[PDB]
Amino acid sequence: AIRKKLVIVGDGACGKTCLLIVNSKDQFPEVYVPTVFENYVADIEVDGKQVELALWDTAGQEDYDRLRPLSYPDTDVILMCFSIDSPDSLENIPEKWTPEVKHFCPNVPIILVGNKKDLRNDEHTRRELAKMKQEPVKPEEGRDMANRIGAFGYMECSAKTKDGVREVFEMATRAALQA
Ligand SMILES: Nc1nc2c(ncn2[C@@H]2O[C@H](COP(=O)(O)OP(=O)(O)O)[C@@H](O)[C@H]2O)c(=O)[nH]1
Ligand SMILES: [Mg+2]
Repeated sequence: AIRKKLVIVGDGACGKTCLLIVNSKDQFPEVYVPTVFENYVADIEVDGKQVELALWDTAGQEDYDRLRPLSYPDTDVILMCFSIDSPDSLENIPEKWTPEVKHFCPNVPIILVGNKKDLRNDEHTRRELAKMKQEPVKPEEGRDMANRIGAFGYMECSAKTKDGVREVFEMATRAALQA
């Protein structure tokens, strides 16, 4: 099989680890979620090509901020994430994540991923955002951001319901294979 490396980045609590867990174990972690990952090589077949895709999870706060640059060498594809229930997390895409990834991973394809799509029509989420005069991120807003940052594409998923998860990783593998 062809060996490729994926790195996932984005604001704390935007659903990175749960996304990796759901693709790998086919089960949303209902109780315990480790800070990261670590060490899962996905077997993915796309367009008649068997790929081993190493999943490198990352985190924030002092220690994991310090360590995060060590994830970047020899990356073939980046999943850059925000949460659909967090306009703040989308704002950090151009402010923080894009400059960081462009510095360490020039020319590496980026898939921009909107996580927690299940929260888009969630009553509690709507109500909490409405008191801020905010609303969940719209798909067109995600797409606009992907265009702006020069991403390979924009995708949405819910780790919680599993919807769109398989497709995120299939598209990431296609990006890792090219060029
Ligand atoms: N509603 C919803 N919650 C999610 C989803 N994915 C993760 N979460 C929750 O979001 C929180 C952070 O998830 P985690 O994967 O640890 O985020 P990370 O810090 O980006 O790795 C946890 O409480 C998860 O249960 C999702 O798709 N939908
Ligand atoms: Mg995590």
